[PDB]
Amino acid sequence: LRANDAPIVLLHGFTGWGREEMFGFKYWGGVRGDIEQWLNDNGYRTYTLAVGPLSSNWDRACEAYAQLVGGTVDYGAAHAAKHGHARFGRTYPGLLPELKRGGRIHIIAHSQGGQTARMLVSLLENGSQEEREYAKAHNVSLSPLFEGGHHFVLSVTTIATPHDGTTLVNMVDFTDRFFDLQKAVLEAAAVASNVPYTSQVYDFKLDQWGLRRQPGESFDHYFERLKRSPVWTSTDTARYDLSVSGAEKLNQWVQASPNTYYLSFSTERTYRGALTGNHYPELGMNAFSAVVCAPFLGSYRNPTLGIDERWLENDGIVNTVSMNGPKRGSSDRIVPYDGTLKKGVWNDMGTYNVDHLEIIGVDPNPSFDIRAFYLRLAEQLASLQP
Ligand SMILES: [Ca+2]
Ligand SMILES: [Cl-]
Ligand code: NA
Ligand SMILES: [Zn+2]
Repeated sequence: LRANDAPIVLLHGFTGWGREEMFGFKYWGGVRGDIEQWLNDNGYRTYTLAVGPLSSNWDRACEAYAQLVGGTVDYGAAHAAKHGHARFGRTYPGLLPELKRGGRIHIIAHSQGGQTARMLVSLLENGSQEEREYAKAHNVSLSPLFEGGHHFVLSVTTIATPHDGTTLVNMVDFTDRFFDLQKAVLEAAAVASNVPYTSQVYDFKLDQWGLRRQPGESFDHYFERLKRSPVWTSTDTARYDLSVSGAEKLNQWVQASPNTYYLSFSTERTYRGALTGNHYPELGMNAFSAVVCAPFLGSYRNPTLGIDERWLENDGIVNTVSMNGPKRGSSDRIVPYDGTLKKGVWNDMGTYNVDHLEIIGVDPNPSFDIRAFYLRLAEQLASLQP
């Protein structure tokens, strides 16, 4: 039974783009359809966010905040100074200015979207003491985001999120394989990587870094520059936050708010081998993961640095163990779902036999009823007591 009227907001991972980008092929639904549209049509009011795919969680959290309330992205004077990029990004009209007046949202996030969402809550609740002190000391203005004592997220749901990172980052030639993954996603959207499109197609939103695909430049050639740029080589990146190491550092300061419900969905798409119990990709796993990513994830161990057999089950991109909520460096509490959702803790909603891209429809999986999945989820979120 419906207990709240908060709209849902969709948030992508280290790939992702707006409803007008990719010629309208949806990150949220890919080849199966349009998930925002299903939810709207069933009376669950839903919006989509689009933030820097490769950018740091912090950056994406600041971009999400401006996209929601309205205004110019403000990364924080201290952060901008420390990392070497613009303080101010683009300007948004604001999807939900009512959040300034007591409105709230449910955030549904995929992949690294799940770190960004947790970071947005943490920033709203506590702000950033570093940003507050720096503003005072240098006599510059301060984004309300960094003050603290704000609240507008009623729930965060995460789907296949690397809360404790993914070992994929430790692969040899991770750099080249990761950009090949970006190319494989362009291909699923029927977009070539060797064509210098004059339309934008896929905006990496790297205003703060001063980076933009050039006239006459293809995605192949762009990515070769990106690989060599600060959005790939600095610690202020999705790359850094995605590693077991960065993820743990994030968990050190991004904690669960007592005022927000947390829901986690875990994914797996592998089988256990008969030799040493390595994991291998199942049939139907998206081809790029099955060939390039899954063998690595299902066999890479580091008994010193925590990584043992529990890490081998994966969804083709993320270790399944990483997904039920943050554990390394975290004091958040994770409880199995028991039929009542509780505020302030991770309600682990179970593991689904779906891969990283299938769960958002970017790869087909006809045995997966993705429409029922996301409708069932909208209905549980609509039942949450405010
Ligand atoms: Ca498939
Ligand atoms: Cl450039
Ligand atoms: Na992604
Ligand atoms: Zn930054």
